[PDB]
Amino acid sequence: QPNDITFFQRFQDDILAGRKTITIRDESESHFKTGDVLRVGRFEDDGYFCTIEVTATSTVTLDTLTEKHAEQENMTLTELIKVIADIYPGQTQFYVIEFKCL
Ligand SMILES: Nc1ccn([C@@H]2O[C@H](CO)[C@@H](O)[C@H]2O)c(=O)n1
Ligand SMILES: [Mg+2]
Repeated sequence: QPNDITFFQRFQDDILAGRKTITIRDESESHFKTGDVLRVGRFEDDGYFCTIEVTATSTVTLDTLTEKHAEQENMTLTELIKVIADIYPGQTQFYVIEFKCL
C-alpha cells in the first residue's frame, strides 16, 4: 500500500498530535477532495505514518492566506509564507486540504 501524499517529517508529530489540520499545496495536489482517505508518508523516506481523511478543501492565493491558515498549519503567518516561498518558489495559486488523522 503506497502513500498518496507526503509531508516533511518535521511535521509528523504535529500531524499525529492534531496540531496541524490543514496543508497548503499547489496544483499538483489539487485532485484530493473531501471524503478521500489517504495514506501519508514522510517526504524524506516515504515511510508511512498515518492515514488521513480529507474533511474540506478550498482554493487560496498567496495574498489571501490568513492567520487562521497559519494556525491550522501550526505556524505563524510569517513562517507559513517563508515555507511557501521555498517549497513553491514564484507561485501564487494554492489549494487547501483540511484533514484529520484516523
Ligand atoms: N504545506 C506543505 C507543502 C508541501 N509539503 C511537502 O513538500 C513536498 C513538496 O511540495 C510535499 O510532497 C510535502 O512532502 C509539506 O510538508 N507541507
Ligand atoms: Mg526559507
